[PDB]
Amino acid sequence: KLHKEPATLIKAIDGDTVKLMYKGQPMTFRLLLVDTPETKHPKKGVEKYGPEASAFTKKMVENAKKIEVEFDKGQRTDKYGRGLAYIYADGKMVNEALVRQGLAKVAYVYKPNNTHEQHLRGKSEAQAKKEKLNIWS
Ligand SMILES: Cc1cn([C@H]2C[C@H](OP(=O)(O)O)[C@@H](COP(=O)(O)O)O2)c(=O)[nH]c1=O
Ligand SMILES: [Ca+2]
Repeated sequence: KLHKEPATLIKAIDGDTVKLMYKGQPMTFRLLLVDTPETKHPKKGVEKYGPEASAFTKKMVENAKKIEVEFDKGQRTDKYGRGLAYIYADGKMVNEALVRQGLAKVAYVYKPNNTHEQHLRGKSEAQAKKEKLNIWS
């Protein structure tokens, strides 16, 4: 029952937050189930691998032919008005790619928006951990 819908990139902001045109409306999207390191907020500062995660997401969405968003089963926006979705760049989930590279942690799992939680934890993050990649080094 989850389905992918088209969207158009407006601009990548950091590793886990991107602005997209979705159904004619400009919106900020925040990637479900992950957290890339901080690059903007003063209380946190530039966290290690924050710049790298931002560069990674920007490259991925900017070089994509097709961007798709897939909402989960619960809330579609968070308290800041950001769309909560799994985002796909030519069919590759950016959320998963970041976790697989050790550039993001599985975080903020709020049910019922947890459909891909087991794959992201058990496969992608577990593998990044085993390889000691980037945040896991
Ligand atoms: C990913 C995600 C984040 N959030 C909220 C939790 C955090 O709130 P707080 O600002 O109160 O800590 C914040 C983390 O996002 P950032 O990583 O963009 O800061 O966004 C949700 O409410 N739902 C989600 O699914
Ligand atoms: Ca973040």
